[PDB]
Amino acid sequence: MMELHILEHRVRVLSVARPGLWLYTHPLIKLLFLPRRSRCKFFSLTETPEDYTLMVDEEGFKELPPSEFLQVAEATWLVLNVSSHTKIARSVIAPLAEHHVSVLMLSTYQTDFILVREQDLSVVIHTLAQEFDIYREVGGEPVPPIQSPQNRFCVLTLDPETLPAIATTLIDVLFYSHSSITFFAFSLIEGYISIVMDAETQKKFPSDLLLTLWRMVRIGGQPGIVAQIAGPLAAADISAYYISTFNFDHALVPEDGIGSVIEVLQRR
Amino acid sequence: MELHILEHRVRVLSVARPGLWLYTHPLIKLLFLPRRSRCKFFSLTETPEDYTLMVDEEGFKELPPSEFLQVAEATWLVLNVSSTKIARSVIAPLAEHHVSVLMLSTYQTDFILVREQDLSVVIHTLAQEFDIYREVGGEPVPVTRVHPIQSPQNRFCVLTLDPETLPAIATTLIDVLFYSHSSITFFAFSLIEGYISIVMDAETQKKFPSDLLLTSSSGELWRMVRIGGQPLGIVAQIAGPLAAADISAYYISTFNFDHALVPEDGIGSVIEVLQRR
Repeated sequence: MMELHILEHRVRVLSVARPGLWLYTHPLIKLLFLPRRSRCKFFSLTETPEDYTLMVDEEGFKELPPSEFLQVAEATWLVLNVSSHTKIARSVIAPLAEHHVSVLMLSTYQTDFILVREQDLSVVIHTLAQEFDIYREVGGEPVPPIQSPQNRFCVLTLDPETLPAIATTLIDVLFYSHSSITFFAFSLIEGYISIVMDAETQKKFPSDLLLTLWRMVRIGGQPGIVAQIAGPLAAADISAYYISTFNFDHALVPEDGIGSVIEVLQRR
Repeated sequence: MELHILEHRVRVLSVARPGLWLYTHPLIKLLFLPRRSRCKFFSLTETPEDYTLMVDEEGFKELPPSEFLQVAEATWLVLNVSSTKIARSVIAPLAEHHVSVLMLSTYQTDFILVREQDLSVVIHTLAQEFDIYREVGGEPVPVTRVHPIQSPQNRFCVLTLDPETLPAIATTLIDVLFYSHSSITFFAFSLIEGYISIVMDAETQKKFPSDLLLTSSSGELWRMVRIGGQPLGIVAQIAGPLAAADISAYYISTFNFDHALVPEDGIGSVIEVLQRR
């Protein structure tokens, strides 16, 4: 009935250490603000107290030199999106984890992306052929146990042609700003802009540009958990935004029920 | 008729093009974030040879070593005449006393950079025609103690800009400076004491938003004369000749060449005077 689409993007996952981020000001800026200079179509940038986790297609990957501040996940990743015409947890990540496949969840303002190794593509088609109808984009056509800080997050989108109006204030946040977690998310994917940022980080930005109450739960290890969270929250389903970084996995649920989401996440 | 010595202590260096990316992070801070730098004198000039950077000591502390970097060993002071014919009354005599100078004409004022080594001589040479002041505690205090010419055909514009609208052009400006690629490629941006001066091409002027860059009655645009040379190791031979014709010009010195910008409809009359000498 429903549909699960596999998209063209060939994503690479990087971890740029914080003290090294500046060595990549030139590349990342090209990917952030200058559409007409990089053919990249999938750009995800996340800031966490451990590092800056990046996800970029192969075309946006040839512009990031290797270095000591930069550790790359040696796997290539494909993108999955559910459509019809968020019950995603129990229908995508529980069958996935049951066969011990790891998934990187990246929910955005527009859609939710499930990232999988390409070596594990053979299983997602078989463990799932009968829950959805699986499509694959050929061209532009579809052919068949840890912490939570007190930060209050906003998930905002942005008209692409207004990105310059914030460029500076955005650059300032990422390359020059050094509970109470520092967390930031910016993703330009297929020309769609999504950002997660706390409340007084939005105070930095002008008033009415950021077009549109959340809160963070968090857990993961260095270098399966996303399924634990996803299944613990699908039980008595609530809304959530899942973002996977190099080390941790994050979920953003509304404030009004944060406590409940910590009761279900801790018993499991 | 006043001569002011400003408190700026400027360093002058050259960034080779292959390495400009390595300085995107510091440069951007100096260009767009006037709070995370105590620098208040900043100038960046793109020529075909290299990028030239004139930056005070605070902004100089923001730049890391590199093989693409060539820093002039000397510290420089900035001179300014108060109430662009600085030639016949400053550059000419100082040149007669064998004092090299680095010009930096901006939309707001014309800066004359001299090494502190030469400072004394400068006073010795100009105390008779100007009352020389020095900026102590932010206050102007009276002090008692063989070269061919290149004439590109680009049409340059001299623009200033309201600082409170600089972000609106940021993405464009960055694109022009860090990610781009008879004529020559020449681009000037300077922020000094909160004033922005940009020299641009008209082909480069199309890429920017509308109704932000401000020009001085420029229906007539500008043309460049450019006398070449090697690294920091000659404006007298452009300023003084050009002084005879009482014609005004924007002077800009870079690490390897010297540039004068004259109104366009007189460019020929300028080149004439320049090849006599």
